[PDB]
Amino acid sequence: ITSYAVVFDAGSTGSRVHVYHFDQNLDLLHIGKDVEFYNKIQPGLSAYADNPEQAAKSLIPLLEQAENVVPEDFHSKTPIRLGATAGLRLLDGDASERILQAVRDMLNNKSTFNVQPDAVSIIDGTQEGSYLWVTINYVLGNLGKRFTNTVGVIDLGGGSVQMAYAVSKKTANAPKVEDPYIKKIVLKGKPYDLYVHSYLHFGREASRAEILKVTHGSASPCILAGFDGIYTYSGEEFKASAPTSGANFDKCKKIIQKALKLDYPCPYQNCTFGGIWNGGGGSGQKKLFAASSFFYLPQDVGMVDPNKSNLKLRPVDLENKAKIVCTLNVEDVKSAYPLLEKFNIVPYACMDLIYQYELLVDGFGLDPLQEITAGEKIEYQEALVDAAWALGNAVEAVLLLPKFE
Repeated sequence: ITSYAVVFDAGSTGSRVHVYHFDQNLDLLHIGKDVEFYNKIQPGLSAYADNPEQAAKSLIPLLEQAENVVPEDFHSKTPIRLGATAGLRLLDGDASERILQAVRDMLNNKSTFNVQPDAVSIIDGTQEGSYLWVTINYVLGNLGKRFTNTVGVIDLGGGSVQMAYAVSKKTANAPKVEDPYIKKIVLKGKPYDLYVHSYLHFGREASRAEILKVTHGSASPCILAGFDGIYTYSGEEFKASAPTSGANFDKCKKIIQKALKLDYPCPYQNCTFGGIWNGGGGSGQKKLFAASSFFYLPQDVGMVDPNKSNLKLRPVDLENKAKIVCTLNVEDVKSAYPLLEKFNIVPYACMDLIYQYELLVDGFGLDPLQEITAGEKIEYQEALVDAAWALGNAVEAVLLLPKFE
């Protein structure tokens, strides 16, 4: 009548386990007082790059907990899965493939759960965006509805940004091309054609390096007064110093437009930036959930009500915020916004706000008055679910079971 599913998320600093229990209608059942069992260990698999067998061993305590959570009669038919992050790739040689294989071996040797051939993998950009689309539209109860009533998702990660939303069977006329542009997925028996794209270099951290490259060795009006230093990304140094008059919303906005490559010639019917096909827009993209750094930034500059994990905002709200912050210096911003000081990113306050505004409006063609939801978590019943890939991955796994088909 019910099913469990176990999903590990192996991140750069830690590993996490998620256990879910789905009832016969594919609604989550509570486990204790939450809608999942969740626990984390540290460090991550990459701390063990030189010793694959130990990277797998790191996970065993999490595994044993998930084995205790799932009642023994359900173990054989419970799918277990691990998805590793961005950075694991950033390991030397085939350190990363050796780690993934040591994990498969450990799961097959030490777990009683159902290990499928595709159980352990790296979740690339478009896969992540597709899974988040499932996480979010599962939570909101949209799976099985016509694409036009689903919610598109945008995820501003560290290195990349993803956009994913559902389109018509016609639109899916999609150019040939690199990550393909359409991901076909059936959920609750309904086929969706999902437009998906991941933009390398345009995540929150990576974007600062694109921006500071435009001004090469010179001062940048995207940097606040009172900072005169260096930004390092992927081992490259980028001079980050304010001009003598400090940050300037206007000039920084122009630099950002340049950095986005808004003027890159469009080989398709329409484009966002960098020559990327926009997927055609339409109903599937009319309501939106923006995750990760689209929430962290508002959170850090006092836009989110205390102890909330999402908010409603219009892109103009980011622009209005930058208009003020871009007149402030580092001491002002540090004192106003301690979270930015925690994350060592005070100097970039003005840049990060213009970037998000420009990315949403000039880049993705959102109306600057259209409300969207930004969040790190989404409401499900009384609880909060991570606005990330794990749940959507579990949902997909379970929908493959002959019981739930």
